Amino acid sequence: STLKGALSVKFDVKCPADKFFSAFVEDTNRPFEKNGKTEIEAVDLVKKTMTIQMSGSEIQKYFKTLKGSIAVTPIGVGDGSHVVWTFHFEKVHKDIDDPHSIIDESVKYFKKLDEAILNF
Amino acid sequence: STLKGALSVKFDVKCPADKFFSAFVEDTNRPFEKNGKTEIEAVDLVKKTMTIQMSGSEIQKYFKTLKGSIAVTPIGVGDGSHVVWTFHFEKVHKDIDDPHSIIDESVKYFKKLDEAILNF
Repeated sequence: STLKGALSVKFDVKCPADKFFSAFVEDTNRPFEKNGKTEIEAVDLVKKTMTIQMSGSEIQKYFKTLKGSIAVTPIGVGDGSHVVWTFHFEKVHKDIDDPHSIIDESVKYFKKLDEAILNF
Repeated sequence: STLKGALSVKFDVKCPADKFFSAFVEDTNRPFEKNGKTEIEAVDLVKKTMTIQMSGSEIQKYFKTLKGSIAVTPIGVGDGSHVVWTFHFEKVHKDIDDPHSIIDESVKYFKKLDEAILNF
């Protein structure tokens, strides 16, 4: 297919994994755009994994289907967490860019989430 | 009402709160009895609160409605957690005892949950 693909980023956060992952799961109660909808397709609160389907009038200008999967794992003990965040997508048509901009924005979102819960 | 009431216990566990609460939410995927059904009525992954309705052949010999509510709160900074566990119920008839045996069993369940996941 020229339309289906995925893009994934791995980066580290200061927060312990269970706290970071729970905070994220809870924050998905807020749609990511005005007209948006987020549906949990898979979730494991012990493995700290989740896949969500995201939709909305804006995101669908670019992707017929957008899913996001997270996996959060402890680095050590009081050392913070590794985060893997993956977009799985089908583009509207083949000249849509891979979601580099949006995934960089997802990283910023996650880093702000980390700072929010670390300092609260 | 002669049938409606609640019974609540507060006790401490050694697990940190997010890890403990998440392990519990995840464990509700297993029914609590062979013919049991658990439904999540409310859940907050940041406040570490949840209400579940429990039904099944056994339960409904005693209660028309049995719900259970947890709140998990940090004691300090690695010092473990306070757990409040409440049964809200309507008895099948006025002569049914308040769920003392049942709740003491919940407490045992929760302390074994604590040891299981602390040591993993």
